[PDB]
Amino acid sequence: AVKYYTLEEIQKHNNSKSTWLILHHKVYDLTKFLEEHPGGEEVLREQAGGDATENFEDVGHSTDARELSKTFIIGELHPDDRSKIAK
Ligand code: HEM
Ligand SMILES: [Ca+2]
Ligand SMILES: [Ca+2]
Repeated sequence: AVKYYTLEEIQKHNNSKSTWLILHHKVYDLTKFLEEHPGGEEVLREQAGGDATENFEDVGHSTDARELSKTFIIGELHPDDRSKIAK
């Protein structure tokens, strides 16, 4: 039962009212979480509305962090956009 969002739509969620990003083709709503994120707000704000896979993977987030991330998944990138965005 995967819920899809287009890249066009995701790009709209780029601000303090609603911040989404993409990690490995999934869509995360970090609007609230970014106020708590141990890595700070601005790394996430810079990524809002787009893919942040590379950045996320480079840090070496802990297994508890990676598990926490799953709680913010709201859907996945629409199939029509999956050539634009690397998994
Ligand atoms: C939903 C996704 C995310 C969650 C739940 C999350 C969670 C956390 C947590 C709990 C830590 C503390 C260390 C650890 O446990 O690994 C952390 C640190 C960090 N995160 Fe994230 N993170 C997320 C996304 C990101 C993204 C997308 C970026 C980059 C654009 C990022 C950059 C950082 C950095 C730079 C730090 C290390 C801060 C330091 O101690 O210097 N995080 N994150
Ligand atoms: Ca805070
Ligand atoms: Ca703030």
